[PDB]
Amino acid sequence: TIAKDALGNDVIAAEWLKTHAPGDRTLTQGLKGDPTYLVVESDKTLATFGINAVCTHLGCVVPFNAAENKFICPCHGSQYNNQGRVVRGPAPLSLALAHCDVDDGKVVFVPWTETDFRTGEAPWWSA
Ligand code: FES
Repeated sequence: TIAKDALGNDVIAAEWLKTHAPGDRTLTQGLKGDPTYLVVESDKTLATFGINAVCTHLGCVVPFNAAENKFICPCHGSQYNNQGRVVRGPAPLSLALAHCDVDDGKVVFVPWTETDFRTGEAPWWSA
């Protein structure tokens, strides 16, 4: 699915990288409309995966805390590292992933069913 920014515009990779500083984590509309983080890597390239921002506890949207490099849920305090791996409950699972690719200049999110690269476990979201 083509990623859309907060204003409803398709995310055009080359343009996104001009206005989003390296290390940036900004929410976009991802698979099934779920808020998904598009991340600009250290070397000024888009990360190859998107992080679904829907908390695994009750579904609040988790913001990124740049100071601590953690996504911290304002609803009940669940914490996740910078790759979305769960670090503190009540959420029992890591934030879901999506593959991030570019098609005809547009950023597209695609389902992630391969091994959860963060732990070696099968993705819990793809069954
Ligand atoms: S909805 Fe995220 S801590 Fe409960």
